[PDB]
Amino acid sequence: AMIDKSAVIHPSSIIEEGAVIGANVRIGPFCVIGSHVEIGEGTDIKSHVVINGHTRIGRDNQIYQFASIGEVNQDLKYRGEPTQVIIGDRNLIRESVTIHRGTTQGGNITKIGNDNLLMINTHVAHDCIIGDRCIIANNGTLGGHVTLGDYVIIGGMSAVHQFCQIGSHVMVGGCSGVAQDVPPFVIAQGNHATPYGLNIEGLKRRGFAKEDLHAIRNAYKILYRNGKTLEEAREEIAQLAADNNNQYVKIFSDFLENSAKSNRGIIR
Amino acid sequence: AMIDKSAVIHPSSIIEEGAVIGANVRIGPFCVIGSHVEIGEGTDIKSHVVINGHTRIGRDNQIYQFASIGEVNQDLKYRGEPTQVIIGDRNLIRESVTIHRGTTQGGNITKIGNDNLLMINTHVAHDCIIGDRCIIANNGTLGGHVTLGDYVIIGGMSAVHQFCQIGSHVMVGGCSGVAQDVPPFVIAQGNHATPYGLNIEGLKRRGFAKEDLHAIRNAYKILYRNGKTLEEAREEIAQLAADNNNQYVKIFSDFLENSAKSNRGIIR
Amino acid sequence: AMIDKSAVIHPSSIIEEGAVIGANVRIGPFCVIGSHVEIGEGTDIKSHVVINGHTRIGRDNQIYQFASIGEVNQDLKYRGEPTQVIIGDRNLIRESVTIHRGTTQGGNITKIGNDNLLMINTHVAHDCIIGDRCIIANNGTLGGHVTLGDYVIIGGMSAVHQFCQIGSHVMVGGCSGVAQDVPPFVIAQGNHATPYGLNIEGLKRRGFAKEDLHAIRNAYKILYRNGKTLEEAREEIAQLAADNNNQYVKIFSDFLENSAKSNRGIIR
Ligand SMILES: O=[P-]([O-])[O-]
Repeated sequence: AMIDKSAVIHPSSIIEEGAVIGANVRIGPFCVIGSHVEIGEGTDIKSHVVINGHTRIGRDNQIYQFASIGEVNQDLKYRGEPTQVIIGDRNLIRESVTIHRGTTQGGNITKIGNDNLLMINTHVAHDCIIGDRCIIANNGTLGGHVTLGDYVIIGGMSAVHQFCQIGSHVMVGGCSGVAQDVPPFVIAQGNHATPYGLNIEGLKRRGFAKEDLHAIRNAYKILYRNGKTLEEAREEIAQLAADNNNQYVKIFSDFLENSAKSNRGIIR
Repeated sequence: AMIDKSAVIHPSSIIEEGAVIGANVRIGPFCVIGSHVEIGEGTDIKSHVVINGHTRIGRDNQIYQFASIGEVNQDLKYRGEPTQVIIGDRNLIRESVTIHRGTTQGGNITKIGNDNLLMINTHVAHDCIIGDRCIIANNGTLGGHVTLGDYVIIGGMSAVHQFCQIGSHVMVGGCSGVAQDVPPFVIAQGNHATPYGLNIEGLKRRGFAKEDLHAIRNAYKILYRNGKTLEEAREEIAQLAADNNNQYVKIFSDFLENSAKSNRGIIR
Repeated sequence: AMIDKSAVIHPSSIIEEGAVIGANVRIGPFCVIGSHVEIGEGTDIKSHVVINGHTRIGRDNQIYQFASIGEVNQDLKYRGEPTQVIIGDRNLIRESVTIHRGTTQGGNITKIGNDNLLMINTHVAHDCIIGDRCIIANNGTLGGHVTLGDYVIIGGMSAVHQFCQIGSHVMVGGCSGVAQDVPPFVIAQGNHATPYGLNIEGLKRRGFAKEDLHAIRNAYKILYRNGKTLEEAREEIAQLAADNNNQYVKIFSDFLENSAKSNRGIIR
């Protein structure tokens, strides 16, 4: 009925009545799909996969064996509310990845964008927000309410503490504990993680203009290397966004203005 | 015969003859339950769960997908003896948790008390002892013969080496390696882990009176921050428990006396 | 039919036409075995195991539940070529281990020898080579193209960066990140991992004579404890193996010469 006739579902799998399976979807054996799951066109699901909850999965995703998507979260305040997982298009979700449903107190939604790679045993906790083209290496873990920007790389066996915000194009080294906000374009390394410079080797593969590197490093220099306080290093970078009007300096500025709304602070 | 009438087992799951299944038990699809397994009343077991060995599971437990309970341990000295896993009541056992059976050389039993939370990918090795109301965050690992007191918190991606004793109300930070014994009420962080004062945030969360806090803190000053040796600190703390009859100073000295029977020592 | 008649396969498992299964093989329920898999005599495969790709498994292996062997690797330059996994005899492959197929760019093969122990959640990436009698503790991770000699120990929650070479009889401590090559017989620990003398307990457990220990201790001092550059020590170490003809100094020397053909260097 609600299963598209072009979908290929292995007979051994259990598809709960009410699940929406799009065109050209493939589902392997020994899967369990909940009655509120929606799976977009072209998505490929291997064997031994569990998908439940109010979960929306987009187009052309690949979900490998022993993955768990949309499951009850690990927050002790969750009370069975119809919270959601929302996954975009063309994501790679490897073996034993866990993506838990959100909480009402945290915004109701755990959200993942497009073109992401979640390696083996990646955990995405309740109410996380992952942008586009991110990579979380093996055993990576995001705490509750964690926000990732675009083109973020989380190294292997690294954890981001709850509520922390990771700016776009950040690289977190392997075996690193992130306990504060990480401004965009910077390398985070250590336990707890500290700024290790800019992600220059990564920004160059993205195709950044040479004099856009200098504008970004100026904001990094003002924030970390000029010996100024948070508010004073924030006034200067915000002034550069209006005088020189560099799109990356404004992004680097927008992050610090949003991090000022909370008592987390930034890594230093 | 041994399966209660009110239990609901999914027809795809495999239950060997001899498995004792209590009332109001729910077993999801694609499970394997061994012939020497006992499931207490009200326990909920999701899909894709493996439970074998001589395993006793109490009441109102929740065991999520891809968990393994009672399986052959990773000790090379084990030779197939009918050793046991014992799990208490109201435990939350999340995805991909492994709980292995004991060894005859270690005491024959891997034991877990009540009201514990074992997060995703938690490992409990052979002959471990876990008390009540403990929390092991994602990827936490207990080596063989490890003992956890009550209300212990092990941070994410942390490891307790074999035979080590973790006192009650201890908080182990994330990505920390515990190599020696941790006295009760203490925060331990690092690899190898070192003490960082009292777990004041946990104690005030559990309704500790202000007099009990200053009593425990004084016992901490005697142990670490007074220059007195381990033998001298044990003498004074034992004299405090006998004179003042404080229930938590007693727990503090008792741990030190039991740790004195071994050569590991305490963290410092 | 290439399934041997003495093999015992649970009817719920999916054995695709083309899989070759030797005599006395046992396969538990809910397994998926691909059409290009070969399984050798006496090998025990528990439940919920996925084995696919062009994968040859030797004799008397023990593969536990939720393991994945031969799956598409995480290298984003891979393009579905028929690459291989080769696993030797008498290996212990614990729960949720992942072993990925090779890449055409890196030698086409992921290879594992005999008598190895891969503990829970071990990851063996594409094109890795593991020798004999190695132990990888819980949550250990080998990046792409990593080589392990014989009798190697990787501590729990430790990661070996891609292309790095680990010499024989090395013990990598728990929660360590190996970013360069590790000469044989060396204890490596830290993040990044640095050398801390010889694996004396490992060598003595394997019956190393004291004359062998003194020669290895002597080769260690030349490389690390005499201020000699890499070119100097490598030439002097190669002179010791030619003169004294100590079989372990030669292994020590051969590793340094093979590592010199690359630019990763050695830990220090
Ligand atoms: O990096 P992991 O040992 O905390």
